Amino acid sequence: SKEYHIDEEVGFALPNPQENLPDFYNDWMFIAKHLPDLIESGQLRERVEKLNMLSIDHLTDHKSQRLARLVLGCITMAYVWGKGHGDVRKVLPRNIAVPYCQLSKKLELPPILVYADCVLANWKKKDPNKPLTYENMDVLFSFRDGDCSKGFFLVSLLVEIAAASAIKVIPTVFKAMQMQERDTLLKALLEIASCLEKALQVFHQIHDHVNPKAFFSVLRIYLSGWKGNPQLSDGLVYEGFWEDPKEFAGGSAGQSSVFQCFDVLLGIQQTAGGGHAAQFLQDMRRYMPPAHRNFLCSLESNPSVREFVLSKGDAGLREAYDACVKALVSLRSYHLQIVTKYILIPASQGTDLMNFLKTVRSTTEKSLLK
Ligand code: HEM
Repeated sequence: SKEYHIDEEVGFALPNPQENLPDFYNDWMFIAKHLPDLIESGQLRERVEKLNMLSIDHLTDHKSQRLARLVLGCITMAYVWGKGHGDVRKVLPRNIAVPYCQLSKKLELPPILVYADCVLANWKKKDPNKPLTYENMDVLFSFRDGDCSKGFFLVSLLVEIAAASAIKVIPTVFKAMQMQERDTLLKALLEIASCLEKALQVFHQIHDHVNPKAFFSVLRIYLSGWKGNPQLSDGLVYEGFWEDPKEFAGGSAGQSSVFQCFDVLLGIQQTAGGGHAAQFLQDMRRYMPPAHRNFLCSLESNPSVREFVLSKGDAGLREAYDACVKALVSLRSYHLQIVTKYILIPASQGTDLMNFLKTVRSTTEKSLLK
């Protein structure tokens, strides 16, 4: 692990993310930092339009570029949707479009706000000597006041941090299988299940910080996109970069690499009963960071953990492997409960979504050995 950008402490999340772009981009930053004020007043769309075109050239390191994708990204979402009641912009101004697209090309993500932007790179610690807890963290950018962006973004991040405890054990799994050290392998699988159980309890926290009405009626809007959206049927026009409107999905609440990570480790094959499900999971990889998709691919290139357990007849190991599979099923199940609370109940003012989630979970539980 090194080419793949996975931190021992925070995993798929960006470690110690940059808070400030070069001053050359002060204009970008000003708008992104005032989205709450500037959206509520309707001054956002105007100011995005009075903006000069700045080169991406002074954004030299990875973090600077990731922060740009984040600021230019929020600005874009706020610009397209405005206050959220019909007045949509179908064309993004060149001066913000071309940099956003050029930066996206370099960083290999679609030009639309993505989970790697608004959750993984979107945090700082208040006090750096205190730990990584909600009471000691904060986000870099929010959209509108009372949008519960802090809660959703941070509680999501803290799950990613929790999951780092299980991801760090992955090399140990493979080393044990290579040097045929069966007890080290057994503790390893056992620690992964456990870390995933802590991961689950962390996910309980979402209720303490995210209000269902606020989420659905406010924040979900700036997270929403333009693939199959009746509001932007033909996509979005990135002025000056493509002449034709292009479609990209707004999927930030479903773009984490953590479930597919342990899909891949345990050799859970997500097509065994899945006409559409596999395509959808594979589309989600395209909205993950390139290193993170490279990682998942690299993982499948390792010798199968599952094949190894099934080829020993060791009851302790099967029991341990199942513990991990059970843990992934508990995450995906709790997750469903969250979608029911934060999407289904509020949408009562969809079911083809639920079955997709349900399909993905069942093949997972079906991948058990006992
Ligand atoms: C309010 C909180 C959440 C909501 C409303 C939510 C909603 C959704 C939705 C609607 C999808 C599938 C379709 C789409 O992309 O729009 C999805 C899938 C997914 N969500 Fe969430 N999610 C939430 C929290 C989380 C958290 C904290 C994580 C992980 C840190 C997560 C991980 C995933 C993953 C990995 C998928 C892909 C399906 C899979 O691999 O099983 N979600 N979620």
